[PDB]
Amino acid sequence: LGKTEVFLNRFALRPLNPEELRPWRLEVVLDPPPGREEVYPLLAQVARRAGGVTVRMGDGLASWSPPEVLVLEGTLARMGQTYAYRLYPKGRRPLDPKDPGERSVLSALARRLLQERLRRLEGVWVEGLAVYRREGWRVLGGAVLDLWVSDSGAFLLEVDPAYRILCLSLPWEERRRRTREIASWIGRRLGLGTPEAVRAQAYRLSIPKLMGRRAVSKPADALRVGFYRAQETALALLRLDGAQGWPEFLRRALLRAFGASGASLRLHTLHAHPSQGLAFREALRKAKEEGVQAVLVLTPPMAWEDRNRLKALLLREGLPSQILNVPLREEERHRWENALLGLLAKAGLQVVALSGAYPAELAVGFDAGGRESFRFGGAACAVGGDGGHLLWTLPEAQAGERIPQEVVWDLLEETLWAFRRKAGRLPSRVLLLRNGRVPQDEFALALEALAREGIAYDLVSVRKSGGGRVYPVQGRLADGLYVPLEDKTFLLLTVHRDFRGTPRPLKLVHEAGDTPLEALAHQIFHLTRLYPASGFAFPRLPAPLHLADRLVKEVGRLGIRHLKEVDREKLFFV
Amino acid sequence: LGKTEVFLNRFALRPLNPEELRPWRLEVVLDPPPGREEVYPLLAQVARRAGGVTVRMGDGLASWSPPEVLVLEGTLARMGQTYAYRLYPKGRRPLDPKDPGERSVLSALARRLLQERLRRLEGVWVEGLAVYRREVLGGAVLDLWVSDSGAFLLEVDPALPWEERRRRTREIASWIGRRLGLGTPEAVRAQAYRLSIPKLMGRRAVSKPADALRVGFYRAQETALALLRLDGAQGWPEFLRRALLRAFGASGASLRLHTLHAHPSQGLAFREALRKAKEEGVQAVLVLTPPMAWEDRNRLKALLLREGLPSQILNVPLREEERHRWENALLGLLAKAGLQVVALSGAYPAELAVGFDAGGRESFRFGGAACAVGGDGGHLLWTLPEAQAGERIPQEVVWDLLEETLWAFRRKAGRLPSRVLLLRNGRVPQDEFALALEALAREGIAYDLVSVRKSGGGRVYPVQGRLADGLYVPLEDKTFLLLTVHRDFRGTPRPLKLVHEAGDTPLEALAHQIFHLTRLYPASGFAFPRLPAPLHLADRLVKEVGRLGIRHLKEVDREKLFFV
DNA sequence: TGAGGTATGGTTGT
DNA sequence: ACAACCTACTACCTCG
DNA sequence: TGAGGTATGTAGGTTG
DNA sequence: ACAACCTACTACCTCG
Ligand SMILES: [Mg+2]
Ligand SMILES: [Mg+2]
Repeated sequence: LGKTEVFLNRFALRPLNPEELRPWRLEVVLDPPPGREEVYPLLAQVARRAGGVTVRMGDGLASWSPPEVLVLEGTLARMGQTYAYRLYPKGRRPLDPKDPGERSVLSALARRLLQERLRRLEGVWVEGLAVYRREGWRVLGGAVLDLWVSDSGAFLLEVDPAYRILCLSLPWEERRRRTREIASWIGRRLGLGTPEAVRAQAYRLSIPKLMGRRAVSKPADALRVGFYRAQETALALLRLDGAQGWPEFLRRALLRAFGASGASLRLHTLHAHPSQGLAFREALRKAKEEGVQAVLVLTPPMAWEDRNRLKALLLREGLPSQILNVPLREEERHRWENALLGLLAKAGLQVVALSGAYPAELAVGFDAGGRESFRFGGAACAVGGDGGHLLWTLPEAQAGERIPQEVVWDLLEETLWAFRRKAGRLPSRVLLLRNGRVPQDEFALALEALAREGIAYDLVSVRKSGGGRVYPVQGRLADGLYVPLEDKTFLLLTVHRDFRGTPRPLKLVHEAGDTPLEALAHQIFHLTRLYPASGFAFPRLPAPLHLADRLVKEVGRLGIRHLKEVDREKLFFV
Repeated sequence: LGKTEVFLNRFALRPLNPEELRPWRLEVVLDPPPGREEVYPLLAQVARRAGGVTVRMGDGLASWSPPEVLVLEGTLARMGQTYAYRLYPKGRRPLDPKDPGERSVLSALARRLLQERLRRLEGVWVEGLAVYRREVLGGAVLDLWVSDSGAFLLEVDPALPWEERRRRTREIASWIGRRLGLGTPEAVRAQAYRLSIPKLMGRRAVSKPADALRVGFYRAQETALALLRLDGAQGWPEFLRRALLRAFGASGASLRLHTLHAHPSQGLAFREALRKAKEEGVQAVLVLTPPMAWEDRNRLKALLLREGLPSQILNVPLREEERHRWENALLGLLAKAGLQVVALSGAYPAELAVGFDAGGRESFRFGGAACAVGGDGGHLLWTLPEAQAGERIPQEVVWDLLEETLWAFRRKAGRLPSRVLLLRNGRVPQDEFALALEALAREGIAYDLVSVRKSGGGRVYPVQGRLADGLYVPLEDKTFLLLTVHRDFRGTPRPLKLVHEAGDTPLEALAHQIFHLTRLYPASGFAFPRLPAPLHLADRLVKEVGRLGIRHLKEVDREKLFFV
């Protein structure tokens, strides 16, 4: 617990001058007139050809450059069709930084000023908003930049160091220094004053409590102390390498885990090979009939297509599988212990759970996956307060990133129904998580149905980009940092390792609900530690979202047609 | 068989003159030169703007008009952008109607000639290839192509009792032929074969599937059905209860009828009652409701489905004398509960038949399969569809769906089928079945691939007497028409057009099994579908999944025909 | 939703 | 473009 | 396919 | 357009 302070990778520069607060307003006339759907990009294009610092404002243009130095008359080309533009100055409109509407226009002007000013910088490498400065192959050093306006009417610089390959992670502290050096170097050159780094109040969240059969510090420990909830299991081994039976150290480790858990284990061997064709599927069917819940596949590294085909084939017989490549030595403990954890999660075992109290006893994550011209919208959930159960539900095919209102609700209803099957009652409050942005009204129906059903809720948008960066004012950088920014918007540093590079905090937006922000940050931060198939490192995303992202990715890869007979408690996609 | 003869709605006109056989070739020069996506359509626009009777041929142009009366130099506004074209005549090339490529060009020229010559008729109503001759207005749709014996061929279809349509077809054929200077049209005859009448079975022989309600079902098992009333009324209407009871008495199977005392208006508590019902054994639900809006219907269906309960809707008000409607609803209910209402009796080359279709009307589709297992079609099954970008079903998807129907046969019969009949709705895209075809060969399963096109088959009229269904008309090698269904009061029939894509089963045997398969469909009591049951089921499967979503089907048995 | 076929904006492929 | 298929809704009439 | 995040560079998408 | 998110593969290092 505790208040503390951090720097963001943003820097206050000079106040907008009186001039800039009243940008020049210009109307645009185009011949011929564009259709209703094509005009906005066209206005933007006009904004560029006019030159100087000019952006679209409403249906027209705003410029910080007087109209005499703009190119008021000229020509454009879009989708084959050629247009002729003329810009008529129409006085200047006083823009106030408080009216977030106006500020947005000022920030657009600010970015254009920055990009533009940077193009005129001598002996430096500029690409859009990137600048490279420090070294027939070469390493280039620099930063990605941004410029907007604070509501008190001053320039804000976001700076983040970056490299350029022309022919790579940075310790956090180094990145912080280079961030400052580059912020001043550019502010002094740009003519925007001396940069002063922005501070924010940060709060240190309580360390979450992870439980196997007993307390653990990492999920891999459940292999020695026992699982959070063990039950009678049967696992099968499929060897693609022509070898023996179970490697003894794998056997001994599984037996040890189950003995500590107080549950019984049956180990099977599949004496079949997929090159047998349909006979192979018969063996699977039999294996399944005999109780096998998941399969460990020992194989030389497989090509993606073979891997996918194999997974899909077992899946079609209701058998999740965990691959572990050979050659395999006993000393490669991390790899094979992670494999083992994978197998157990795919068998429907609860390896770890959290201890502690949280606002919501059901947490659900929503994502969309697939790289083709259609996506899958899907959900994964953590049931009970402890996250005592991890489930997935069948995805749905959709046109794009938006998940249809009815689909969101249906998925949600399945997870609620899972809670009701597992606890005998409805949850009093649910935590709804969305990977990335929530499209307008996407959750409207669902939200209404929960209300109707007497279930309290919170909606939280979780963005993996856009949060910027956070550095301690003093001391070492630790994860579990909560940084409230504006109202209902906050950063959350969930994971950090000194060797990984510099952390990227999540950016969260509280979209609906009245749970205090700090509480949401507490439960989400804690949720990152629930993921069972990573032994030694916690995911950045809370387990519902991490699982959901993996779910839609695997379904995107294998297809949805194989999942009919796969239990929703078996996490086949880890 | 009995051999016989039919007219097609095609008419032989004059042989191509020695001049039409050596069309002029022209080279096209465009400025600027187009990217890959714009060149073929751009040549087509140039073909039209040159005028006369000109078409794309290869990378250039062919005209039956000399270059001197074409607009050899001009411009093309395309996507508002702009190309300048010049055509350079490069002598003529002889074309021969026997090559099928060089011929494809002659037919293209023929269609253009037809369309062009029709525009220049006065005072009739022309729309592309359609003309309307007095009376709204009445007329015909026309086509022109080239036969391999190198003669023009006219398709004419008024745009009716079949006899009327035939008459009008003849009238319009001659009226057009002389007027267009193509000579006197003489209608084409084709040898047609009369297929054996399929033998449908319930508990015993039936002529229609609805008869299984009186004589008993092909295979009955102990069933439980539930009733959901959205109308605020009683219990089971008595006539429905008697009819069901009667059907199961005849079948020798026991029936248990339940009532759901829940309303969907109770939200989740309603889902609980569903779950409870399903545990107790309910297999399907009959829903008595006032007519529902599409969304409410979809939502309701999907909700029951999510608890693994297929549903049959029957609208109130309902009167006992509306026997067709409610008997059909009853047949639906039973198919959705997994009963085999009817099966065929006979010997077919393939003891597994599988249909493939794609559905959905959005930017993506669902590729799905439905099957008839056993030589009698003793089982009808669906498989979980897959999301895909367009009409093409991916090779691996085709094979996976197929493997599930094989596996259904293996679970039912305890062995692999000796030969399968693979049916594709619409055309088969290039190598769509290649992987599946190879897999079957590696498993020692014999196969046939048949493309089934609902349009393109044209029309068939008897030379003499009344028109009856189950007409097989071979055309070229491997292609054939199949008249599967007809009634007088529906209008003139539309033969299916079928292409034997892979396999060595004789065409007549394919036609036999396919024709017979049209009678297997259990949910239509009084009228057989045009498509054979595996394709009809499959078409309906991808339609319903395109409507509800695929997310509801995980707990729904693949023997329960929820989409009928 | 009762069912059937006959009537009147999209995908493949060159 | 365009050839040749297709999607899915509608109304009509009648009940293999 | 061992797992995580952090990095570049692909090659590029959806929402509004 | 473009702003601001995102998809999914890759290599690196190390093992809460
Ligand atoms: Mg994995
Ligand atoms: Mg029905």
